[PDB]
Amino acid sequence: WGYGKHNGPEHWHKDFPIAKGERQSPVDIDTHTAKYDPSLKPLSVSYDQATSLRILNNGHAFNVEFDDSQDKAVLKGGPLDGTYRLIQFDFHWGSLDGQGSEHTVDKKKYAAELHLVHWNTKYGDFGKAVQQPDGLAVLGIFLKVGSAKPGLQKVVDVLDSIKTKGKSADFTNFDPRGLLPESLDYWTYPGSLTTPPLLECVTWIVLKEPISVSSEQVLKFRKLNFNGEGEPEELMVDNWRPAQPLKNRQIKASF
Ligand SMILES: [Zn+2]
Repeated sequence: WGYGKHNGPEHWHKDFPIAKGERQSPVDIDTHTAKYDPSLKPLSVSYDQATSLRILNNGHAFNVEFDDSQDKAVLKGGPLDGTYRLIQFDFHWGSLDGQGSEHTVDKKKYAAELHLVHWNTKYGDFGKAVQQPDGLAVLGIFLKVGSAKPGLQKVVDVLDSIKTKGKSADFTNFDPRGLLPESLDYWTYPGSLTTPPLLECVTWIVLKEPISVSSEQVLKFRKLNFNGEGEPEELMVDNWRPAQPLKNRQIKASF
């Protein structure tokens, strides 16, 4: 599976039938339709004690992994019950600035989309959590092109080291707090992973307020390769999945 003409999103349902399931992601967030729910609590992001280990090019994107053996980087509050631990953060981007985000707002597509993945500690490991309906929590942050994101630069400079599929690099002392917007106002709804196996185990929390990145930051993302080293070069662009039918589900807003 991939993002090309022959193995793209429109073909995933042949290997992964859940692809056409009842609670697929991403979705188009309709702001006039999203319901303001007063019973939603503020988000609780505790990331001061986070411990990054590495960055890798898994052939469909780049992931920064964290030590999730203890409650070091955690998410709680919001629509969530219990503590969810930070395991990884990844991005989805386009060939152009006009596309890249997975989630959309009023049909508006952003330059890229950052996902912070967390798993419910009640289930013991990441692999058990993806077998559950309340198994994961993904924080979605929209990136727009304007000014540079200081906090983003350490990631930017290491992409050269992981250009191709299978590459990884030591990535310690990275502080995720540098990627967060000023506001934690959000939208929430029940969905799934945006890549195979599209397990319908996620509680989405999409931040209203996007982060701005400079043109040159996003440019380095586009220099990544889908392919493995020693193979024809396929730029890693448009690694995003198109909006899926809402189908009954309701999107709640914390504002
Ligand atoms: Zn993602």
